Amino acid sequence: PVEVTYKNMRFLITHNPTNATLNKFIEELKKYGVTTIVRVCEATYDTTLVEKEGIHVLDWPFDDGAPPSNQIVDDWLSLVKIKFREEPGCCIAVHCVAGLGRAPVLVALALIEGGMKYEDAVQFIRQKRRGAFNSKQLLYLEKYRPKMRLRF
Amino acid sequence: PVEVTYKNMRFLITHNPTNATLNKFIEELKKYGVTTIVRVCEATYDTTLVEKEGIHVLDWPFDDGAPPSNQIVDDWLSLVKIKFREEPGCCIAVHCVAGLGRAPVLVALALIEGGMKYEDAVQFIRQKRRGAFNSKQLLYLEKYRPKMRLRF
Repeated sequence: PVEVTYKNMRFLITHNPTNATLNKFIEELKKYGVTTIVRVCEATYDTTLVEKEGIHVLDWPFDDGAPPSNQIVDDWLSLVKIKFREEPGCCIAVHCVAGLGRAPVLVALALIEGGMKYEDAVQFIRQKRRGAFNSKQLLYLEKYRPKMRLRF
Repeated sequence: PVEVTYKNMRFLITHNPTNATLNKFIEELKKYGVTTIVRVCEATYDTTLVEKEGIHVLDWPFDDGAPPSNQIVDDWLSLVKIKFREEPGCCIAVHCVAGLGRAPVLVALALIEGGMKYEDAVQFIRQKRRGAFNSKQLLYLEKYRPKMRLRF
């Protein structure tokens, strides 16, 4: 459970909960004040229970070692533009399945789009994950050209 | 003759010289300390005379109301990355023909690539030109996604 924050954004990168640890997972997400959870991997748990706690779940999966399309980058980036202005001091959670995987990839994106050079972003995240990002993914982030349309 | 500077960059936006005002044009460019002149429009003057004063002339023309390709954006952007580090406090000149035209477009690019939002850049330039940029061009700058690979 790595937490990273920059400017007015604050993300939580967690592990896919088990069908049996789902009640605590909530209890925790609630603690960190997360109001949204984006699953960039396979979905393996009934969310009706999570949604009932006011924590909407988004499913924008994208193949590992494969850049998260363009539709996802847009929606995600836009989700960040709104959510944090919309609900001050809240947290957005992102998770995969085998553990982190590519979650970091979208948070890196928010950071870069947030005016951070890609390396700056990658380093800022490894500060908390250390094993985050693999060679294929680093390449992605390197060639990424930010829209730079997030005001602060 | 509009001069604009940001960080360690300093550009001069001039009018295409006449075959008869070429000697003074030089005398002036020399004053502003320009070491390069990029012609984004038609070429209408023998440069052998300019080159003899150590002022190399580049011809990267690009159609008006049409984005300056990608090869030009790259070379220009790269010319900026080098020249100013290469020769501290120097000036880069850019000109069209009927007057300004799209010169401003590349300087805007250097500014944005220099960490300025497009509007910030456009405003910063209008401060000195006021009539710079037309509707088609503004659109260009708006959709431009900077590489953000210029260190300062």
